[PDB]
Amino acid sequence: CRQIGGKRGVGFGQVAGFKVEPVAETDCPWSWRALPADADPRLVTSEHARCIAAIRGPYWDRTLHVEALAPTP
RNA sequence: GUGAACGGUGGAGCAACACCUGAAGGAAGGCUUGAUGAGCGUGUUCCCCGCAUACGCGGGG
Repeated sequence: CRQIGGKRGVGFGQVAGFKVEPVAETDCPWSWRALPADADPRLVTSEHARCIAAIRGPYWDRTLHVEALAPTP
């Protein structure tokens, strides 16, 4: 990976570096994420709200958007 | 398939016009380039100082 974010053709968001480290099971919430509407209520927090959003793959593909429980950036 | 992928902040524009740094102000008042140094006396063994180490050398009044 060289760049992150959008508009990478104009040189934006060039990644200086990254580190990948293990963390405890209860310490990391991976659920801050576009989740389906029938998701587990343990996984759903107060930040997650219903929207027309992709939960997978090409997140820009409006034909693949579903009724999702997603948080807000 | 990083809600991505695609996308020029561009084109034009006088800092410039006018405007006297200088009007006035004493380098003055005293002062031998001539002085100084360049010529006129003593008539024979006697005190001190060093090198030596006394055989004598050097100096000194």
